[PDB]
Amino acid sequence: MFTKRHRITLLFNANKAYDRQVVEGVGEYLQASQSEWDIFIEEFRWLGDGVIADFDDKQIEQALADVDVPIVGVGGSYHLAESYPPVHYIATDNYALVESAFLHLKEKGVNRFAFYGLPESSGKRWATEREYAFRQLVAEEKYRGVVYQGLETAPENWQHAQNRLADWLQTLPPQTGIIAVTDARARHILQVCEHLHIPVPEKLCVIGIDNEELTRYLSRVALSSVAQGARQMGYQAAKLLHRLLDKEEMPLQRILVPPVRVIERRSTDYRSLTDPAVIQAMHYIRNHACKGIKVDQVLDAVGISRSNLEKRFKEEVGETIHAMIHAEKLEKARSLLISTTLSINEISQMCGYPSLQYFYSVFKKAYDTTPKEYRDVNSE
Amino acid sequence: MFTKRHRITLLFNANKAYDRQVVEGVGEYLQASQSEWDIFIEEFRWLGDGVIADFDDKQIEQALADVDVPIVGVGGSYHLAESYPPVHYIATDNYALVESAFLHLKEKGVNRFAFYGLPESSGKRWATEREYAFRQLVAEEKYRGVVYQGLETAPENWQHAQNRLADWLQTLPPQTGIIAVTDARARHILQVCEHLHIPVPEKLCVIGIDNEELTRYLSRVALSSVAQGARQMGYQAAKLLHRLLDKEEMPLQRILVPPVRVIERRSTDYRSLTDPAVIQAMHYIRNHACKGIKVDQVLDAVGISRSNLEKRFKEEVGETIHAMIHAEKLEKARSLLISTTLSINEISQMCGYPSLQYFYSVFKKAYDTTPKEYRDVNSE
Repeated sequence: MFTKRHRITLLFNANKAYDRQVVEGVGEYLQASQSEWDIFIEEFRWLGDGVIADFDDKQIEQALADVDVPIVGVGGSYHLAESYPPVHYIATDNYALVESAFLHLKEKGVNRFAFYGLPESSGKRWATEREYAFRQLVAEEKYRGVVYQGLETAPENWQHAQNRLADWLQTLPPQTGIIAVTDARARHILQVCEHLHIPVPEKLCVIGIDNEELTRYLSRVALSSVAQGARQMGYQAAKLLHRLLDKEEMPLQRILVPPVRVIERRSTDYRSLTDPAVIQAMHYIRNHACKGIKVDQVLDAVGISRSNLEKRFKEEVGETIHAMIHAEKLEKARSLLISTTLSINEISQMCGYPSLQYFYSVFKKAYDTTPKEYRDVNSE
Repeated sequence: MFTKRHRITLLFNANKAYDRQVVEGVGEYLQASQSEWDIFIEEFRWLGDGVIADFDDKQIEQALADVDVPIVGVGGSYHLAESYPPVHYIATDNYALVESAFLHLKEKGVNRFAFYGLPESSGKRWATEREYAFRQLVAEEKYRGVVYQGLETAPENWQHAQNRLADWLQTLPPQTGIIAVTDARARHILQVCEHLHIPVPEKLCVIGIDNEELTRYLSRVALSSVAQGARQMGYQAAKLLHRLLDKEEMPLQRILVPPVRVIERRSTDYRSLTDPAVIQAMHYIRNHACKGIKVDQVLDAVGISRSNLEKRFKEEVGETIHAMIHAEKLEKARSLLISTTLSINEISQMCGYPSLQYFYSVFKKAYDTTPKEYRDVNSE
């Protein structure tokens, strides 16, 4: 009878989405097969009938290398085969990731790139493989690529890093594409740049991998990012693992999951703007948009009186004060709908808008629909 | 302008689906005002200006008692007023929760109610609270509910745990409602009930209060949960801390957050059917029928033969077996769109449809809609 219980345990964590995506994806292959699997989640650190784990962490790859029950390890690829642990390694393709955002920058505009990696002193080792991934693709362009090695995930001198890494930020040429190992590290940037008042994406561009939806939610700037194939990755692991239970003999398998898409956000909203009095001029429009902005400020904000400020912006991106105080005040509203569970009349208030109609009326004038039509529409 | 950027620190656990539900809820308020805050997610073992923390944890209190920076605790509700901690508290209203599930069962048909909850041990206070709530929700019913304190999620001797909840589980009358304090220990019910070959929701009906997105998939029996209000929790979590970074004149704050909706899945998709032969009949019809089995693989698991089992089928639904095989297997397929990261070509093959045209066919025989008109208009 259909009840061959296969008590399988999964070794991951819910901290990073990259993990929360993999296990959920196992639950994906679980429907397609309706197998009678007894799936457990026990791990800090008996075992069970079968396993699945995050082998990027050597800690679990070296201890479990004694049992032989069906184990399918997940993690990050290695262009260098011999750098692979003992077990069928179904992983994501580091290089496919880095190069994934890279093109994204070049697709929008960018011609100067820098990589914000990570100290070889952090347990993690994919950091590194994302560094060679970067190198190989940059050496084809014109402008070389600068690389930085931040601090511990969260060092003692929490504050020191905040200033040590910053120096680097000013050391790069303007309009750069700063790629970060993870959305975790690219955070450091979006926050320091917010401190050193370093317009983004105007002066520099930020971009990460993990795209984890928890962090990127909270900050002034939305962190544009790549989208690993984590779901698909943890879905493959369960299918291949099922093929290890029917006992297939197999040469250590190593398939590579291709990153999905690349969700685009503010952190990269580049528009090849090259005019100084227009640069800050813009970043400004953005920050204070839904705060109801006038001229006087706009002027000394880029640091240019009325005339000397007018004579300028008027030439480069074509869009009156009103033309841009609107779109950046609409975006701020479009964002507070699709990816931000809230209200519809509360958003018209904290976004500078008189009545509902005065909010709805101006919407259709741009999009052929309305708020309620859009709210659930492209929501996430 | 405003350059006063506070260094606000959020104290939560990125692992459980709850804390995260809140942390993002904060990043929700960071968006309504574009406040000058540097939110810092931390909580591993110096702080900052404003702080938020999971006060459901006792260690967190003795860890913060006596620091003066404004703290806003976030956690579960408490029946006893004196219960709540010395600091302000935006909390989830446990009562509202248990009660929301309650109604769902007080409506789906179930008259006899149960309750699987944590022991005393798990310092999880809210638990003792969600329990006490149950006690009050049942008293004025017909059949006294049940109060079973499990043991541990990851106990000392996991095996033995099986034993004991299998025991109590087998003590419950057919058609009981199991409201599990959490979507975490709620599964423990559905994975044991998978081993006792116990019908769900044919015999007993399960229901959790977390709406954990991780486990959702994992157990074939789509668990039905009480989607909380942890989002609206994180938004006032910040609205209060903001108002707090203004030395306002306010007494110790104690505001509860009721849950939004309750997602319905198999676990509670119970239908009044007391005819033993058709009870277990649908156990395969609703479990593995989506696979594609003979119209006889269905009359034996039940309790009888072919002519002697389908006999009282007209009693149940009104039709026979073949008059539900083309209005059920679809449902085991149509769901692979709503709560699964999958496609539609995949499912049409699984249930077996020469094309999407046929999948289109029996799609209008109950909902005049279409696969693509129901894939978007209803997804999520």
